[PDB]
Amino acid sequence: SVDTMALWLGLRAVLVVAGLAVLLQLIRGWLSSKSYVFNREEIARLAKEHSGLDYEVAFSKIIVELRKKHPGHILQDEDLQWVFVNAGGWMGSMCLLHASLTEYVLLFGTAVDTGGHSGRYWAEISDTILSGTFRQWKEGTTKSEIFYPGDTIVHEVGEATSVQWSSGTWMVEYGRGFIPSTLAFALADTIFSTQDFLTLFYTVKVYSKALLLEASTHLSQLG
Amino acid sequence: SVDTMALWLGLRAVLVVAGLAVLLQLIRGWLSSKSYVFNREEIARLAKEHSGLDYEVAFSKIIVELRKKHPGHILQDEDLQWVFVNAGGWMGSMCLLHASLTEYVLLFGTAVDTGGHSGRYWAEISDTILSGTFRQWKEGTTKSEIFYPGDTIVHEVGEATSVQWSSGTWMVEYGRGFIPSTLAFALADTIFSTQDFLTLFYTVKVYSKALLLEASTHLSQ
Amino acid sequence: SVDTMALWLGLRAVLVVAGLAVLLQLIRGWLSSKSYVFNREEIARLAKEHSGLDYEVAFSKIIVELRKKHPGHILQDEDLQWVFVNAGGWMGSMCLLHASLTEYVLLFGTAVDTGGHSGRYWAEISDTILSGTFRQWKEGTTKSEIFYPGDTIVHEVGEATSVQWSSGTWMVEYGRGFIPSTLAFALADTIFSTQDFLTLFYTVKVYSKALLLEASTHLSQLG
Repeated sequence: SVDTMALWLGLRAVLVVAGLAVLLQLIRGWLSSKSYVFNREEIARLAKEHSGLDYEVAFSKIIVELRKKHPGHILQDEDLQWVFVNAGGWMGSMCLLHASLTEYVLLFGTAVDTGGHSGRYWAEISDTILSGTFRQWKEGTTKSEIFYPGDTIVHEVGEATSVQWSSGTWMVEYGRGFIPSTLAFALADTIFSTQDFLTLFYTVKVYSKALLLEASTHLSQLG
Repeated sequence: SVDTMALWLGLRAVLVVAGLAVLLQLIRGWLSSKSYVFNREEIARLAKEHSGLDYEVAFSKIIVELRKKHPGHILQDEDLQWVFVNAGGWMGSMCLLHASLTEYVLLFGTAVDTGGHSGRYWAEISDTILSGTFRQWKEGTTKSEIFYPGDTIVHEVGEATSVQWSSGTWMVEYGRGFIPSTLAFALADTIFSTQDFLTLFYTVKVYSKALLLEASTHLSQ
Repeated sequence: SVDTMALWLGLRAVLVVAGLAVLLQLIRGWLSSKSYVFNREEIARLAKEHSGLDYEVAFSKIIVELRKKHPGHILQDEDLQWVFVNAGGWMGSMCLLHASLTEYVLLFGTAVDTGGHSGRYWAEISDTILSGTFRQWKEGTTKSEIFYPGDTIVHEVGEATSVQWSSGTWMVEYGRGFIPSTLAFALADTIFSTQDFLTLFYTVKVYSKALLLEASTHLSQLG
């Protein structure tokens, strides 16, 4: 009886703490900057246009088209690198092309069967599949949905789902919102599971390089 | 030679610390309360009786029967909610019906293929399959076992295994023992992997509501 | 505008911390002790010779041959135990036969489909398959390779990959280098995911027993 009351009080404390955390995340999402360089429809159309070719040729053509359409906002060939991404129980790899305080663009995918938590979104993400399959299991439902090359899954602000990718699944991902808040999730398993400090090095390095490119382009466009 | 001695001393320290942790868990489990509302055979039979229907109809009928035989011990329809559960490398979802200091009842399952650590049990758990398959790989053996709808897997007090569930696997779970000790494992991956603070919110909220229902029924009785 | 600079500075802090960690791991791995009892080719051939039999008979014969060719360096039958191993998102089981400050030998495998991060290697590992399949996805590439019984996968000093094992995959693993540096990765999921303190107990116990056996053999060979 007394232990039950103590447990209920502790659970209520954890409840209000977690609620405060979620509210602070929502506040940082709301009060974030809304200066956007790209649009989700643009990236979706550009990725869907090349979804029928081989995924490597699609990567190359999409990178060339992005550098053509937005000069100074895409990393150079010397800065492109495949970096592992372990998060929410799943493992894939990314190649970052653009990343700012409010937007990011990358090529994400896995060559093996994987799956796990989508990650509690607090920014808007869009994934247009180039190859493979994407099984999404939304919250509150007991059934999943499959998406194929050409489809574009939009992960909204409040959504959390179960993601699963078959072997050889590759897609182009564009994220809009409070981008730094995603880093934590993208590195969670890197910190407490894989102990891969060199992957963390590569991730923070490519993010810092993208931020430096954005600042340099800003200065060159106001200079 | 010296680094070997330092490593051995560190290993012995970790050994005694882990042993003390296990001893504290065992002591809190044994000297825990044993006031039981349900029995594992009751829940097992109730789930096996409706395992042949569709799993949603089975959920509905099992909830109705539980409210009929135990009215003040099952959450209301307004309090039922599917909450994600990330633990031991696997991901599923639960709907809690009953939960006290010594017992809990829920509907657990996944719509995708998943698997991982069963979690070092320090309470007794029972899962009666309604749909899908349950692959259990016990500790110390090199072979696994498959379980189908109608079967009931009993996770004993000391057992730790490797669990795996195929897509669309749904079952009814009843646990008796030191329930708070399970929260740690049930929230480990929620804390250090998914960063899903809202799922933690939902979990602690439904547990607090179940405890409140139990306390209200106790006070009214 | 200012937040971009602040975020870049924070990323530089994380960058230099991770770089120091990687450099310290490389330096502590280098200039390390070089007292080696086994060689990867010996273990590879011993396992490949018995890869055609049942994996349990193969385990037994390999243990007998290891005790025959290297007496006093393999644990006794009373000290052999199957211990779960949760790491990098995957889960298997091990039976440790030899383990020192510079080398370790064990029988590793899983009875279920599993996979995840290989673990950022800072020691040289070799896995010779007795049964099942081993899918390895090296870093920087978008395609994986499958290995079958008889094959030997060599995880080099700097490599990090994605490992995947099908149900019933069993192999003999020999690791050479700075063995303690692997311990962290071997226990990460045990600490922050499974909460399995008894598996941690078993792991540290068998490692201490292997170290004690090695020290006893050293003393008996100089005594």
